[PDB]
Amino acid sequence: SDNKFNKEQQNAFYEILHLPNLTEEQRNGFIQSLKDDPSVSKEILAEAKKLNDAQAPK
Repeated sequence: SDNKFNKEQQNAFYEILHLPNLTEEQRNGFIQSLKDDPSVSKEILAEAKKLNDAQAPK
């Protein structure tokens, strides 16, 4: 039963929340996977960034 983040986790979690073209479903798909493997936070960010870029204008 956790109360608090970790220093790389909070960075990725804020950053994935900050993306506007991301869905209330998609967001959880990177965040949940971040709780699972925080060592790859950089690469989970790269997916959320890419999917926001897919759901942007042309």
